[PDB]
Amino acid sequence: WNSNVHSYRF
Repeated sequence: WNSNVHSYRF
């Protein structure tokens, strides 16, 4: 399991 964080600013 990998890549759990999304920080998404728009």
